[PDB]
Amino acid sequence: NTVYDPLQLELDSFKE
Amino acid sequence: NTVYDPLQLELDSFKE
Repeated sequence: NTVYDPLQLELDSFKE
Repeated sequence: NTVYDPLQLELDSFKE
C-alpha cells in the first residue's frame, strides 16, 4: 500500500 | 494563534 510522504509531494511543487 | 510550520518557512529561504 502506498505510503504518502507529505514533504516530497510539496517539494515537487516548488520545482514543478 | 499563528502556528509556525518550519518546512514552509524554509521552502521560501531556498526559493529566495
